[PDB]
Amino acid sequence: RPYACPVESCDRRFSRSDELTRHIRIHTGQKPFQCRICMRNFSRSDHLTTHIRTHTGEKPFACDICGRKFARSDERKRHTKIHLR
DNA sequence: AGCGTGGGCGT
DNA sequence: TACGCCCACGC
Ligand SMILES: [Zn+2]
Ligand SMILES: [Zn+2]
Ligand SMILES: [Zn+2]
Repeated sequence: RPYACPVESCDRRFSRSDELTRHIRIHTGQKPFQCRICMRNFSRSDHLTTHIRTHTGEKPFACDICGRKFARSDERKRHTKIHLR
């Protein structure tokens, strides 16, 4: 991990330079992406994409066992587990 | 439950 | 450099 965060209070290191640039945003407070609907700003594009689903009601991921739908894959993953117990 | 949000990393 | 995934933690 050749890329260390320069903020003295922080000590995060990364493998690629782009990971450092993305991380740096938590320190600069920069949020490049804005929701066309509610105007809220976000630090990342992928998080804006999933956030928008809260407005549209879009749920692309369904449970293979019960068919319950979710807006995010990690929500589906957390849910499928319950069918074990 | 619903969802913000950082980290890793393939491409 | 950027997108967009999985992943995971936190409330
Ligand atoms: Zn930092
Ligand atoms: Zn919004
Ligand atoms: Zn299910």
